[PDB]
Amino acid sequence: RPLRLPNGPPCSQRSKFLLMDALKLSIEDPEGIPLYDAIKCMKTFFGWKEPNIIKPHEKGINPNYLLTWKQVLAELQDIENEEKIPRTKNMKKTSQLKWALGEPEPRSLACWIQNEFNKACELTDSSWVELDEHIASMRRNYFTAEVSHCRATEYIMKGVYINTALLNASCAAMDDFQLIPMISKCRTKEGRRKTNLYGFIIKGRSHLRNDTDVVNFVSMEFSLTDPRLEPHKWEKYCVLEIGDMLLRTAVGQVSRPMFLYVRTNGTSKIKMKWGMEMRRCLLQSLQQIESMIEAELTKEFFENGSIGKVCRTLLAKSVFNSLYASPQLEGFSAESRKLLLIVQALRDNTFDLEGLYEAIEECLINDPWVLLNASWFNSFLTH
Repeated sequence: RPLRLPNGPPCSQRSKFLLMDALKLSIEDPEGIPLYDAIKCMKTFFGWKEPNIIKPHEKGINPNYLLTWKQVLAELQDIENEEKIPRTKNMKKTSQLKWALGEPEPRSLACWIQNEFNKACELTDSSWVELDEHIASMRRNYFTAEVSHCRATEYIMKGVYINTALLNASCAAMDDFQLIPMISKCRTKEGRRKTNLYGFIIKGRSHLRNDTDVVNFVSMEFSLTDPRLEPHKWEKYCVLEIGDMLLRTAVGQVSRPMFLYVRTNGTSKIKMKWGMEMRRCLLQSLQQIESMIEAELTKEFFENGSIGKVCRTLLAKSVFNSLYASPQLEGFSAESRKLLLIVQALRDNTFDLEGLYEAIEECLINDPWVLLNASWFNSFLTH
């Protein structure tokens, strides 16, 4: 029997930062202080204009999201009028920030999450990580050659950076609404080092005494994605239009609007610690590959369907497990693992299985990643 997926409106984005829809402002061969870098990145864009709301947050105070972005711009203009750029910027505690910083309906699967996953498996033009017995050695280098440019690896480094920055600011600046650039770094195909700005978050108060204590934040992320194409994906966001980008195409130059995706969010101490640990995804998926290799001859696997895609696909699954971590995901994977073994055991053809299905399917509510894996599971069943 196939798994029963819930009915309801399309599921919506719930990651801590944009994935496929992200947009970088970058500077090449920059130099180390986040705020400094962020400003220089901002200055590379000249299409800025008066911001306006173009897709409202249905459940939020929309003017507050717009005032917040205007405030970020204003305080950035201030710290450029200062003699020396400060090491960090604590935002004025305005009414819009105080509100923004806070001071289960079933959903159907929509195609955007499979699309996200597909994007995560792809190669990018940039290298996102450098290579840090001898049989175990050759494997680490070949594997790394295959995933260092992978988009999922960008997500890892992006996630490590923002969780490190947020966790540190949470400890060092507990009562400040600190402004925190979202940054990553990479190397181009020609070897040039590049610094990337995705946007900003602003932290709320953060006396994180326990691992489960939550710090609130508001995230502000650049994008060229028009949210009106997939409104359901963006139910948690206010989207602003903030500039115009002149884009060079083989058809000519095209003007496209730049958007800012804004939402309020929160994360706990322990999720941030896991966030800092996302490079484990590289190791964890390398081990799965070695398990396949040690079932037979290392040079043969990586020199001779294709090994590159298998690496990147395992990495993306691992990365997406981290990005979309949840009790439901843990419930689904632990339980569906049991059904799989039982079904696979029928290569030979607590009582019944009615109980097992209930355990699996009650994990299937509204989480897009869990729902997608369910859809994958059904394909495995229906074959």
